[PDB]
Amino acid sequence: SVVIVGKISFCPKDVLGHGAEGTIVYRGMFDNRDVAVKRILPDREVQLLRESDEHPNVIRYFCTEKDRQFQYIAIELCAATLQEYVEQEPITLLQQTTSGLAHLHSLNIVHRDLKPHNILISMPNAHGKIKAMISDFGLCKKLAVRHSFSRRSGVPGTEGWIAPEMLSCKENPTYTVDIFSAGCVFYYVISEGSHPFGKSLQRQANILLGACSLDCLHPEKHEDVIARELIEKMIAMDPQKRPSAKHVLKHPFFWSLEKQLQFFQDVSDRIEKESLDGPIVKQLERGGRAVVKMDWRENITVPLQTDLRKFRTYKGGSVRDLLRAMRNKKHHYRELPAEVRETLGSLPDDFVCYFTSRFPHLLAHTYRAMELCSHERLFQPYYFH
Repeated sequence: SVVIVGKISFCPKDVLGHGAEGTIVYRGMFDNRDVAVKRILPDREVQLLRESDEHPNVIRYFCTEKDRQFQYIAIELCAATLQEYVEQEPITLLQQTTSGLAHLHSLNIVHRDLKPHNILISMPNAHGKIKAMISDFGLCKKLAVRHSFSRRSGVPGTEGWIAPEMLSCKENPTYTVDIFSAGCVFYYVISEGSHPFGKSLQRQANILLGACSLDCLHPEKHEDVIARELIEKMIAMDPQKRPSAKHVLKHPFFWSLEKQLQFFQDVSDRIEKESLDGPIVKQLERGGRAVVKMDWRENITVPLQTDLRKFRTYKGGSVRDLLRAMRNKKHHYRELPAEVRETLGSLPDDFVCYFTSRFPHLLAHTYRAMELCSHERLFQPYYFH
């Protein structure tokens, strides 16, 4: 069978999925191109889609057609959904989803339903590159010229992905409802299918109670510490403690190894020579010696330990002095003894991993302590203000 409405051609046997309120999406043709065809029952969600579709990570819109009962919306055809992708890069997909989410928020649009099933994996482009993309704007809302929106409409969203302030308080929900859903999506991808609040049955109840567990993030593993620090943020019960999508984009969770090492360099250069009694260095050392293991000279390889004795000025209980050791061995790296270059580098990638692996809380601790400088132009790459 074949249905032709205007320029839109689709075979009713081909169904990508079923929406809500009789919404069905088909695989179809528009202007001799493979497309998805969304048959709805009638405007808001279309114009919001049309408005935000210029972003690479937002689904592209082509045409709308109408017959007696239905409106037909031709949109970009994708390969799959993020949910079914979890069955065999993940961080790039999350970054792409967040960038698309940040584009919506910059237009004063709240998605209000976010999950793995809503996120789509694009078909490969001319270069064979694949990207995550936001779709299903049906529940979207554009805020008034108000930074919040009322609950008058209902409880939009899918069970277990809904932020707690939606189901319960004086404060109206705001863009951070999507940040909560995104945080659950972040863990869903990292955990390879597990959810912060666990089983679907009790999932939404545990959200209302604020009971969450991350069992896949090791406390002593660097990659997991950064992911936990970000993901514990954004799912926080208190919505005003959640970061904006732009804040999430700046987080070290997305940093390459060069950016991490450059952050450590700029921090070390920023705090030397500051006053050890001053706010900056006091903030950096406050939680120290737990991150440092309380002597970091004993926790490092001996070839570097015997190369650090050139200065008694290095104090094993100081985070600052640990960052100064890293700064110095990076700048002098090529001149170091081959044993010290091999036990450390190569630069930048294996060099920064030598430390972060031995000091898993170093990057996370330093990142939070250095927010006092977040306004300064030196740290603007690493923070959002």
